[PDB]
Amino acid sequence: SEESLKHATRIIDEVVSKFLDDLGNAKSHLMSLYSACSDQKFQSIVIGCALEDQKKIKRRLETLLRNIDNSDKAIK
Amino acid sequence: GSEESLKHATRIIDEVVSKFLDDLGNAKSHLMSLYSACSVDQKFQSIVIGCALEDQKKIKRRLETLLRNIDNSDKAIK
Repeated sequence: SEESLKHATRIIDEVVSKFLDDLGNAKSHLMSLYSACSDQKFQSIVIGCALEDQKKIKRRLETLLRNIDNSDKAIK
Repeated sequence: GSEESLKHATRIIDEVVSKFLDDLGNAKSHLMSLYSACSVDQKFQSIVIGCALEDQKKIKRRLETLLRNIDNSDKAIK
């Protein structure tokens, strides 16, 4: 029993840690795109956009980062 | 050009978000799989069977809590 507990916990801990890793990549991927405004192929696409649309893009990235921060926060 | 650049830049963000939602979906299906092994995955179900009955409930409960939390991670993405 004592050993089984730690085993089941390990199996669950892996699924969660993996999810948190994926949550971490999307977050850094989102940050790299953001700094590409405020990563390399995105930056080059951003300049071809009109300033108004560059404002929207940045804003969207900001909002997304807040959203994914709440996603991380959801995992207690 | 500008509205075309919009579309290009917009779908690159969409793909990053989309890959995250798929990753979230995979965590959810994997937790659901382990949970219905309590409520199938033999390897996990066997490990739990060996758990003290009380410990079993704790495990099942963590799974329920994680599946609830993950649903909140999901809804957080607008």
